[PDB]
Amino acid sequence: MDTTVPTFSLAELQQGLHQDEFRRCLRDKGLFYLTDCGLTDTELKSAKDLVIDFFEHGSEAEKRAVTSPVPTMRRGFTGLESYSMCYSMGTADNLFPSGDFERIWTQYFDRQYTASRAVAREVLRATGTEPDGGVEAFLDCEPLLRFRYFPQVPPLRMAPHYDLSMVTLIQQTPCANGFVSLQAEVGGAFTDLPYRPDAVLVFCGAIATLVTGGQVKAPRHHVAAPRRDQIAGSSRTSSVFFLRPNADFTFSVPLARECGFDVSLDGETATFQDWIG
Ligand SMILES: [Fe+3]
Repeated sequence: MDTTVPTFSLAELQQGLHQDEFRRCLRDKGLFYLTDCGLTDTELKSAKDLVIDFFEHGSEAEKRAVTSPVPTMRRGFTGLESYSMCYSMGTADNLFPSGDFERIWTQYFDRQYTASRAVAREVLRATGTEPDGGVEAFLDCEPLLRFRYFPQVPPLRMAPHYDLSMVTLIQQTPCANGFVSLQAEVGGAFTDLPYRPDAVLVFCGAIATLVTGGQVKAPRHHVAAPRRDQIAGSSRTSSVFFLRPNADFTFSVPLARECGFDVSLDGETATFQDWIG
């Protein structure tokens, strides 16, 4: 029935406003747009410009030195070869082309990490939730940022997934031609998730569901390639920041499958580590 995605100001939520609507939204949709949270369009454009500058003008030997060694370990570039190029970062072990790149992207990652902790902190407070060990130890974690860029201009459809994250924050730049790759299931339909001025998009992931004892939905979503007719003017970017728990974070396996999550393992409990390793 209900297929819209709400918008909230983070400062207002922190200010105690809109408590009932926020709780409903988490339980029933697990996704929303967010303003006033310490992220800006301008910070995104600059980070984006630098990486595109490198894509276009970095030499062959420079490009190889920052290309990721093994895709398992998720750092450096992919697809620079001179669909899409990709740049990934974590809290350490990062690969940078230059000093200014390192500074701008370190700052961008820090702000994004900070915005994500603040959002997660709000999700836990609205569901009256205290993870074991405390909120702060839990949010001081092992996050990952992935920035994708689709150049071509100025195919297999994959199945919707949920994210293996406490929270995921998504910023994007729009397509000239109006095309929207990001879609989620809300109330039984597939809804578009476009660029919205001065808003970051937020998804709750499975970890949010687990940590709140089922009070938050993790929405299924997929990103779609353009069809042949909608290729002209389909260049775009996204920045995706996964707030992932520490490897030693633990959960009840009754609970996990009871929520509908493919779990290989068995027993009373497990870690996040073995749930992907
Ligand atoms: Fe995803």
